[PDB]
Amino acid sequence: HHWGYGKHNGPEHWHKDFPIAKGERQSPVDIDTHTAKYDPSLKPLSVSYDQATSLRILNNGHAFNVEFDDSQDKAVLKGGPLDGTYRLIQFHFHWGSLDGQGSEHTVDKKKYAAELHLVHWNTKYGDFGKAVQQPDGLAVLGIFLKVGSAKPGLQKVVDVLDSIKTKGKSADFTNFDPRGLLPESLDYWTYPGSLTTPPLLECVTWIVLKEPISVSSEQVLKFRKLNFNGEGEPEELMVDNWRPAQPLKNRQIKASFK
Ligand SMILES: [Zn+2]
Repeated sequence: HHWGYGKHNGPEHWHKDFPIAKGERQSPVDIDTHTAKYDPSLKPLSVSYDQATSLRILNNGHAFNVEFDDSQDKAVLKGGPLDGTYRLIQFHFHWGSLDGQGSEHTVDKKKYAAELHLVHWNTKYGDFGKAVQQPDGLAVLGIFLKVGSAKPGLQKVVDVLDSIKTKGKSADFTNFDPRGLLPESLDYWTYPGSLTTPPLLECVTWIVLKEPISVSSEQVLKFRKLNFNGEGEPEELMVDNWRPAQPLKNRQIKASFK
């Protein structure tokens, strides 16, 4: 027994093992575009992924992560509302069983087909494990996916999914360029929050891009063929691995654009 997205162990049950689930800065949240405050003091985002070194792709039972070498400042995120350098460690997605759901954050209550999270940790803390224990330890870049035209830069990920169908399976995944997953504009919303999966630590500075990227129905369909279960166990399709919106509470969402 453990946490998951089922009916008996889903998000509504998490608070029993992880009390922080009912915390003051939980994520995701609904972004109300008319309540969001334009902050002219926000600097443009600085994404430097030219030297990125991807290593592996893993199905961890609740999603699939594409891991990167974070032993040096290769792929970093700076600027925006951040102070210091944040290193890319991995990226993963959240998706639904239908195109009408899948994203964790919503915009004016609108749900997207999926949501991409590029996770980075503040280098002043030494390692990822120490970073999560700090209020400014992580910076997560969130990108919405809508169904439409295919995204060429996403196909390499899609094609390797059959090799990591079940929990615990991993595959060599080198030379992948995450720049192919970025939208044209880097306009964003930002607010203080947390990880959206246990341990739900409140150590994240969220940076959600306004512009979604388009992926084809065939691409997102291949995500839905993954399994929550491990090999040799009853097959449970990996779908609807998203946490619903949490109360905003004493927080303000800021926008880098008007
Ligand atoms: Zn995530």
